[PDB]
Amino acid sequence: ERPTFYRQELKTIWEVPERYQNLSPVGSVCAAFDTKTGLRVAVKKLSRPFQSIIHAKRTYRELRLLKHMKHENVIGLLDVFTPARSLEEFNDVYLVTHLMGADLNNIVQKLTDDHVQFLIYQILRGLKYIHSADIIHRDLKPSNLAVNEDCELKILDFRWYRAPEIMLNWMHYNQTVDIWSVGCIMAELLTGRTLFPGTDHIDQLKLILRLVGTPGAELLKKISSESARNYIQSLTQMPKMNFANVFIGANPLAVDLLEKMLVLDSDKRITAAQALAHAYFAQYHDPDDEPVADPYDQSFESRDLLIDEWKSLTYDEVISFVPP
Repeated sequence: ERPTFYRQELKTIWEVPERYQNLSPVGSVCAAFDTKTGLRVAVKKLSRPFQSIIHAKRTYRELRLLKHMKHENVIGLLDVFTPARSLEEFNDVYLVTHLMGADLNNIVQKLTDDHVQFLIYQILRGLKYIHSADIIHRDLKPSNLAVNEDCELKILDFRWYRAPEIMLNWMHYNQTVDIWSVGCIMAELLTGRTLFPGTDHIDQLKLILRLVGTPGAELLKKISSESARNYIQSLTQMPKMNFANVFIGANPLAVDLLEKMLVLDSDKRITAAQALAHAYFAQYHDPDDEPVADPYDQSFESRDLLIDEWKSLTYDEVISFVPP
């Protein structure tokens, strides 16, 4: 049976099941109390969800993704509703997720090594799942990582932390773009400072290469553009620094892990699954409690449909939603 909804203004009018109380603003988002569960939640009212073909497809994309994610370290979907009673009336979409405490920016007085391990382990646990569904986050950074009091972490959403190959539009990449990002995050947790605080994309790459070294003949062989090759090999040859002397006093196993994540060639970069079995995580790792995802069907991405069809497909997804 359909809940009872009530209506309220806070620019626009919000129409939500009565189980959600004390909406205070934070599309646009309100913090809410979910009376059914006692949880504090975030209710997002999508703005303009079907204004165009692009809006519609993005609406469908976000809803499908959030429905797929079912993992402790990844934001999932608590509820999705519409005030509409039919496809005819369907104009509004609300998403309900866990209201998350801080993010990792708020946390950045250093963190102990034990606590760095705990945070990074959880990110890698979430990333192993996301990547096992063939999804690449692409923009992992402190503001996309929320923690509660217990300091339990969830990945949300989906340029100091971007892999150089994602930064530079290179088609030679894989899911370990996210692993570069984790390396930058982990480093900043150990030292209190941004690893690569570039001013523009050039300054950023110069800071990266200063630490990792200019590409070696082997990586140069994977570069298909002559102007790109000529560009690279014209730069002054930086040799790979030793990380120990950049992360002084850090746990030697953290430093070793950093050297494996912060590798320019992504075919050689450590993966989320490999990183979880690294000794640095010995107190937290458990290979029977690092679950993987169902395969995630992104064929919709290649389709060009009418507005009314993306709208209908979205409505289908609302209707079939099953809560946790």
